[PDB]
Amino acid sequence: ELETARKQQQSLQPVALSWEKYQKQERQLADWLTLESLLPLWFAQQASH
Repeated sequence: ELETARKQQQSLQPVALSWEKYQKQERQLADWLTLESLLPLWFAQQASH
């Protein structure tokens, strides 16, 4: 029983790491999508100046 518990823990370890990696990529993509949406205003202000 203990060995099966440890085996299950070991098997589930990579899932958490990959989930964290996916969250990292998702939030990075969200930030860069926000930049894509905000791009016109920055250049508009610079052009105005």
